[PDB]
Amino acid sequence: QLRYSVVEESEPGTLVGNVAQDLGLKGTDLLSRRLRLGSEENGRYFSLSLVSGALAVSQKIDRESLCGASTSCLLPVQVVTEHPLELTRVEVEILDLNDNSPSFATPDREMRISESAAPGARFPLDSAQDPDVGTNTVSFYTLSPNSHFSLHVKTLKDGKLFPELVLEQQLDRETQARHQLVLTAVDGGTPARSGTSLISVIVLDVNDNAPTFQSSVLRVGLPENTPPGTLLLRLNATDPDEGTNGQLDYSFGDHTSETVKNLFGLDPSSGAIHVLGPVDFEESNFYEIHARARDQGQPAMEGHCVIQVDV
Ligand SMILES: *[C@@H]1O[C@H](CO[C@@H]2O[C@@H](C)[C@@H](O)[C@@H](O)[C@@H]2O)[C@@H](O)[C@H](O)[C@H]1NC(C)=O
Ligand SMILES: *[C@H]1O[C@H](CO)[C@@H](O)[C@H](O)[C@@H]1O
Ligand SMILES: *[C@H]1O[C@H](CO)[C@@H](O)[C@H](O)[C@@H]1O
Ligand SMILES: [Ca+2]
Ligand SMILES: [Ca+2]
Ligand SMILES: [Ca+2]
Ligand SMILES: [Ca+2]
Ligand SMILES: [Ca+2]
Ligand SMILES: [Ca+2]
Repeated sequence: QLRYSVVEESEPGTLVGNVAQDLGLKGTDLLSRRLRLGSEENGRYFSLSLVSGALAVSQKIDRESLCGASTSCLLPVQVVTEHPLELTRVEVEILDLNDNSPSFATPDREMRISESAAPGARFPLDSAQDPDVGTNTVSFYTLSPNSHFSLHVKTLKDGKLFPELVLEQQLDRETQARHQLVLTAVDGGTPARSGTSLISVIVLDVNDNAPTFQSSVLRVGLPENTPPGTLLLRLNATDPDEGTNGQLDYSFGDHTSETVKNLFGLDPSSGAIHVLGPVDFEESNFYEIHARARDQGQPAMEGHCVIQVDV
């Protein structure tokens, strides 16, 4: 019947269409036939003038509030003229404006990812929203430049987008236990509007390290008259892992000779090796002690140090 177009968020007084002209009403016709909007509801957003006969915007119109996520916003108004009483249907289309920015449910997102996460692992992300319609809604996502993750966007169901993290390289807590990424959602307007979500990846610890002694092989010498209680050497094994995965226990090799165990005694905690028995040149000119640094993680890791004792 009567179709006009008006831009969303237009200021009150904005022209929409000439009702009087498109109906054949000129001058006194507007009064004699009583030009009029249908009900009080029709005049909420519009006003029909008795002077110009033009349909204008009464109150600022928000397209998102009226039609929401509808494809086309068609606002029906009722124009009444008397003698003869004839009613005219007028459909005013509310053109969408790109005045809404992509929104996330939460400004920040935390992810607890294990250090043993294999490449190809997919981690879902919160989807953004843009109440605008057409190209003005969410178009694509971007992920801040990193060295471990990749961004993949899957469009499911009705064409809405669901972003997810794709692990490219294996994480390592020993290098950095945290990664901060910025998920940015962008719409397809000109100019484009965006919104962000701060993703902080927490790398959980995994026992992926074995204890390592300061030296692979140590050679020391003690006099023939070394008294009982004398410290030979204090072992030093390091483990970069967190918590119990980093704590270690010292011990001899499982097949260490009984002679060595009767002569020497190590403190499993401090790693201090003491000579406790007698030694001469005749018994043996040398002893080869096998040290071991057992981890406390599951599974347990271990390092090894061979100590050569000359006398
Ligand atoms: C124990 O060793 C710490 C680390 O030493 C380094 O790492 C080991 C695995 C070897 O490769 C060694 O050659 C390196 O220098 C030292 O930082 C630390 O001071 C040592 N002592 C104690 C009491 O921790
Ligand atoms: C999100 O991205 C848009 C362009 O895509 C920027 O204009 C905005 O400032 C924000 O960085
Ligand atoms: C997304 O990220 C931007 C920049 O990282 C922040 O400024 C914003 O508040 C949101 O957290
Ligand atoms: Ca709006
Ligand atoms: Ca809009
Ligand atoms: Ca938008
Ligand atoms: Ca690692
Ligand atoms: Ca680790
Ligand atoms: Ca370890």
